[PDB]
Amino acid sequence: PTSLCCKQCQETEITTKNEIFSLSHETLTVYKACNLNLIGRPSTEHSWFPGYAWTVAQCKICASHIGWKFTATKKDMSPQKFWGLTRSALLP
Amino acid sequence: SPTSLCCKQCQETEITTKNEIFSLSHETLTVYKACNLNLIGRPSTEHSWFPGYAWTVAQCKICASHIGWKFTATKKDMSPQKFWGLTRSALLPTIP
Amino acid sequence: SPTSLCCKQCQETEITTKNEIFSLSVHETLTVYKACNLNLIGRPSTEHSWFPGYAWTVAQCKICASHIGWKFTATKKDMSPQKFWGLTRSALLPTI
Ligand SMILES: Cn1c(=O)n([C@H]2CCC(=O)NC2=O)c2ccccc21
Ligand SMILES: Cn1c(=O)n([C@H]2CCC(=O)NC2=O)c2ccccc21
Ligand SMILES: Cn1c(=O)n([C@H]2CCC(=O)NC2=O)c2ccccc21
Ligand SMILES: [Zn+2]
Ligand SMILES: [Zn+2]
Ligand SMILES: [Zn+2]
Repeated sequence: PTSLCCKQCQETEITTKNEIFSLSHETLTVYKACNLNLIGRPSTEHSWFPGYAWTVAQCKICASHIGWKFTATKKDMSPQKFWGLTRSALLP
Repeated sequence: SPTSLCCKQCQETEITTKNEIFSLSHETLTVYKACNLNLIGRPSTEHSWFPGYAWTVAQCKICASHIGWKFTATKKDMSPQKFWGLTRSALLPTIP
Repeated sequence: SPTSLCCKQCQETEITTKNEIFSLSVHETLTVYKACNLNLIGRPSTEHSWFPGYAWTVAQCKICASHIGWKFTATKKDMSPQKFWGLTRSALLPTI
């Protein structure tokens, strides 16, 4: 079970286990994701990953809030972006 | 394990790996990342299979075989902003 | 399975995973599409680039400043990938 799908609509892939990495466990961090819509503008308010801003990411099919796009605030950081996804919002 | 997906024509050139496959919501494999491809021309939305993306022809850098297309998002709110759609028959699963 | 590739010096800091490895064309340098926990030092240079058409930028562990390798950035838009990491294999430790 490599595919990680939206738990709400069940059929929509958001990421795969192949994309998981460890920046430092409610929040999965992946390099890549799909089938997400970004809501609003980035914010640093209470960012869990200092030096990154977050943007709400919802399932493009059912609007379930799956997590956030994290965007680097400085060009010297790696990666420049990633996804922090709520593990309970994904199947498996 | 045949993890490496190589250009079937020149055989030696890796284009992607099974690690990069994803499922966008089928003759065409979609991967987040690929290598050893040259882009031909400028992006086009004409008859795009993935609405909201433009396509650019992608050929093997070694033998110029047409492997597939780079897909590039037309809007900032889409994820991913880019991916590759590769013709499955243009690739050889290689254990290396 | 040791999927995680960590900085050998500070041991606990993940830099990449085996999932991100690809083959551009050697023994010494691992090429991966994605990495984390690296700081870029200075500006890109093509001087003695091992990967013709790419510039290199020194990449050091953000925790202990160990020189792990380089960010490679494409000098032409038609190349794929547009960036990757070339990491000295001996600077990394396979971990969980
Ligand atoms: C409800 N809620 C939430 O889940 N966050 C996440 C957003 C992502 C992150 O990095 N850190 C947070 O605390 C909020 C941040 C500010 C205000 C309200 C917030
Ligand atoms: C020969 N040919 C082709 O293969 N396509 C692909 C390009 C990729 C895609 O998304 N959709 C297509 O129909 C064409 C699109 C327009 C005109 C001619 C085309
Ligand atoms: C000490 N040193 C080094 O390791 N390199 C690498 C940088 C990465 C690459 O592609 N090629 C190299 O020769 C140098 C390149 C120029 C001058 C001094 C260099
Ligand atoms: Zn959904
Ligand atoms: Zn070829
Ligand atoms: Zn370190």
